Amino acid sequence: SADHEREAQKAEEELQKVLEEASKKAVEAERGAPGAALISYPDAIWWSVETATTVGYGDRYPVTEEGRKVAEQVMKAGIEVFALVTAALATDFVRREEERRGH
Amino acid sequence: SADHEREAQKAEEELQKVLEEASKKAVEAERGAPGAALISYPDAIWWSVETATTVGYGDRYPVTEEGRKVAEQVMKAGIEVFALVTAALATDFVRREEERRGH
Amino acid sequence: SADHEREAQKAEEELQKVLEEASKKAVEAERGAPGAALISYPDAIWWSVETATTVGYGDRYPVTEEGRKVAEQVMKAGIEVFALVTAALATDFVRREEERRGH
Amino acid sequence: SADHEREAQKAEEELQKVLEEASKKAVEAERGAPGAALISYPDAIWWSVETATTVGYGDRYPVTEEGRKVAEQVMKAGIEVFALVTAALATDFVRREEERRGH
Repeated sequence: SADHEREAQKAEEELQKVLEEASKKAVEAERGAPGAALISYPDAIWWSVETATTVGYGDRYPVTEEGRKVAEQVMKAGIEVFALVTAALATDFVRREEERRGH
Repeated sequence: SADHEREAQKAEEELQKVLEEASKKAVEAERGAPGAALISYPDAIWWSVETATTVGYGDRYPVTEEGRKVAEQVMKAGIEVFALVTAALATDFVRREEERRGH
Repeated sequence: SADHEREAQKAEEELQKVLEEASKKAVEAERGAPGAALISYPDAIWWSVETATTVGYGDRYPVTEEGRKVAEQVMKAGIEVFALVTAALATDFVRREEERRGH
Repeated sequence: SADHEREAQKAEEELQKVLEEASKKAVEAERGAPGAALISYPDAIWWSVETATTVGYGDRYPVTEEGRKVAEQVMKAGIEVFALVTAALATDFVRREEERRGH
């Protein structure tokens, strides 16, 4: 991997760490909410997966008394990580010059 | 500290302003709309937060009488904000050149 | 104004064109297909809005007969338009170079 | 014919291949899971198509035994290919230099 590519890879790993925290706060961010739906720790992790990828299909979601920000904060983490990889995108075309002479 | 970083932070503040304004109109927009499902100022901001992210997740959703344009404005506002910050991400790759010099 | 702003602005108008065509085909694509729930002409236009800017909260759900491609194509068109302006977004930081010299 | 378009266009081709392979897994993955909703085979690709566009819309949703990773894999696959196109797009502002000269 390239220097810039390594940075993007590092950012991806950071997102995974957040999911672990999301899976937890998710259990508590429901146990005691009006109309709750996200219960159980084994299933709470799965919900965490479908959200950090900026894809809120639905399935399960936090209420209000459970700091709705629980999901918002987790999702935002993904935006920054997937947004940083840009440093590796703006260089995607730049290589065209190297490809010209095969540098 | 830099000059593009501050501009990016300012854009984030603008998004929050819209959400606050969205909550006001959002509630009023619903008042009179069928199947609104969205009412009350205290929960108006809650639905507004997911709207800016365009994620929506699956909490609520406006109707047609509430001038759907109400969401379109908020959803579009969020997308533009998370895009302008590119001014600080488009320079991420450029830093590689500065590192080469070591100054 | 920058030649990128005017170019990006033009792209926005192109997105609206698809919605107009989508508002129609959507009625027919849904009017006559099984499991359809779109129908209605004044309601079809409203659906053809938030869908373009992704979101997925079109407030509806097309089946298969309605040539899902009806919505798929609409959503994709938004990505191209929203992704095209990316050019104007890049030149964002580039302006910093001029700030250094104050030119 | 702009090498950037060839690379970007090529990425889209790989996206279609994933949907075909993923579609067969989605239906199979959904089978055997509790509360399965995606039991369709011919329409399995249809759901996969919207999945690659990272939207979900609101047609169907994977369970937990369907190795949610199945749906998650398609979403990431779409982001990579589309995100890569950022190359030709990021190079959009660069062309300004040629336009500035007039040839």
